[PDB]
Amino acid sequence: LKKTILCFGEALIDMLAQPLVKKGMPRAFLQCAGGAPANVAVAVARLGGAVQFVGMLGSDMFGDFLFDSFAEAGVVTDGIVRTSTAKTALAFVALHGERSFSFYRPPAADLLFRVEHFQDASFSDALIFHACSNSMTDADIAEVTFEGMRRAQAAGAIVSFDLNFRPMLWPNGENPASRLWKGLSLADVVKLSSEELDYLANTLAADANAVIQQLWQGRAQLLLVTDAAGPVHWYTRTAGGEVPTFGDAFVGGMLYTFAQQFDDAAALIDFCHDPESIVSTLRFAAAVGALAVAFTAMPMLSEVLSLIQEQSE
Amino acid sequence: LKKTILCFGEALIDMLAQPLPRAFLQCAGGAPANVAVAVARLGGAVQFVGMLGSDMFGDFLFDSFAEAGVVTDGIVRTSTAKTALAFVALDGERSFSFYRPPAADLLFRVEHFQDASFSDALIFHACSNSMTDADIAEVTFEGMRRAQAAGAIVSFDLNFRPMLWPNGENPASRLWKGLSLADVVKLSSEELDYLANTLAADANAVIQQLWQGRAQLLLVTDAAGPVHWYTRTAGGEVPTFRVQVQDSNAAGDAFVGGMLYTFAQQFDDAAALIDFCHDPESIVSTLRFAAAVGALAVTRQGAFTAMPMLSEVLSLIQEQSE
Ligand SMILES: Nc1ncnc2c1ncn2[C@@H]1O[C@H](COP(=O)(O)OP(=O)(O)OP(=O)(O)O)[C@@H](O)[C@H]1O
Ligand SMILES: [K+]
Repeated sequence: LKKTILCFGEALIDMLAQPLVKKGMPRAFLQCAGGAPANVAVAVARLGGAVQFVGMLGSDMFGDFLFDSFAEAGVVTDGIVRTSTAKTALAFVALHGERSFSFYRPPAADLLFRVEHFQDASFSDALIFHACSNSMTDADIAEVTFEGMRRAQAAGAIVSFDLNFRPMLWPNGENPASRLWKGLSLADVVKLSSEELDYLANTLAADANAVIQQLWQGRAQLLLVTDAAGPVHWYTRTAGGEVPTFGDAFVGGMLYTFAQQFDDAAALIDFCHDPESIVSTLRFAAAVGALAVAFTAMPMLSEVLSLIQEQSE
Repeated sequence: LKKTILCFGEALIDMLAQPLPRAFLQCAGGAPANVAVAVARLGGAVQFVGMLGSDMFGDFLFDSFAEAGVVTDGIVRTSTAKTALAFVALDGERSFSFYRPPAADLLFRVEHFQDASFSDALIFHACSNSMTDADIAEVTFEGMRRAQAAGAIVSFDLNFRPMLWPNGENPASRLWKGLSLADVVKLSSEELDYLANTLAADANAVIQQLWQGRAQLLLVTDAAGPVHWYTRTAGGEVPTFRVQVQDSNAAGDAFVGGMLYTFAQQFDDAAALIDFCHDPESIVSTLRFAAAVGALAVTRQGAFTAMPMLSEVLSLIQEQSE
């Protein structure tokens, strides 16, 4: 319960296949820092927010790369633990028509983070605890995530859950629904894509409304549903609407702004009862989010400034 | 026709880290896989037997074998595990990071062997990397015993890579068992010492132990230094060729490739190996060719891609002869 954003989960290497300079030459793969909560933590640090990444990294070359990446971005690293038991996970993405994937996970270093690896100081100082479903791919890591979410709540931190459901990372022939819903019931703020909304609806053999109502049965106070290129839809236990604008980028902007606006977890409640604030804050989160990506700040800079001017006038 | 060379074991991807978003270059690899490609490049009948993942890397290895002329009928696939990856970088020593134990090649089982492979096989070649766990090790031993009974010469290149073995476990036992089952053994100077150490003795003790098994020929290597050969009746050393190293990767496998290739071309059957081991003139002639293949490989980058054709090997021998 303070001002720090605690991002928990997996950090891994994205290996991007490069187009063949073709013939005789071995094809190349480019190394890039990846992991859902991992990139959000980096985005927040870049925006200037106070953030810590909590998770396990392998003691290998890649683990070192990820650790350094966090340090350079300004992400606090003392919550990070290491292991030689498993290698840092790898996410290979290549191209006959589109994207092809190959994940070296499980096993993986990030899957081995255990409850004893959490430090009480991280929770006491966290204003927000953020997680994704990738740290729920096996029974052990899932429970670890759930306990982290409960500890966060108990400590007075706002619990944020960005589903980021990636089926390919889940065990063959198993149903993720159960863990996804448990995770959803422990979050104060939930972020979903329109596709995940329909997926959840199906798991219920009902509609989007049934999902939203199910959500309100747990801890959830705010639901954000992003789209293809459409507006962001927000929902609370008392209302709903859409955010006019001019995925992950958004999440970073959102956590950064929430940390800047809320003094505590109670502030979220007042926020949810104020559609005007909701709209203004999310529109801003979306805008400032682009900055986590010399450069042009236009037309956004002018758009944001003119709005504030009109509102003050 | 019983002239096929059967290379059994692992086929994996070597990911070569490039100097400074860091780039990694995809290269076909694996000890027995390298040998197979070397043999195929020379024009010999060869088949790679092992399991490849049902992933992008497995497809790359399958196609690379096919393009090189390696028969693929003995390859089996699995989606249970990914194709092994061997990351090679620096830190200024050549560092290593493997994505194995968990890997496709380790899941090959006795049931995957095909009688037709052993029926046409004149030679069965294997390495210690397919001995990194109890299950795969048993499969390798069985392949070796099956080959011998089917009338194929059993070739074993130790190719000991400690990093791939489980922590705390002593690989000595398995290594010695594989060694006792081979007709032809290839070791590095270092491996000879390692083996000498496991016996608390010297190189001679190791050699005498080998003669207690099936071994009829032992080759001990080292870089540009002459390779030494030993049979139960004599020993000698063959000078190498003088070349400019560009990439020593897969040098030893190329050497093995040239040697096995020559065995298959010259031997009518497995029994011919005995007469061969009793004829130093032939041994020196054959090892010269093998040394030539190894020399031409080290001057070319990669492994699968660094293998020479027969005309090129013979040219080097012709030129650097007189
Ligand atoms: N610098 C060199 N000059 C000439 N020939 C070489 C050189 N390096 C290797 N070779 C040839 O290749 C054979 C392969 O040998 P080396 O002793 O380096 O094998 P190794 O260390 O077992 O290989 P690997 O890296 O596959 O384990 C040599 O005996 C030799 O004939
Ligand atoms: K080479």
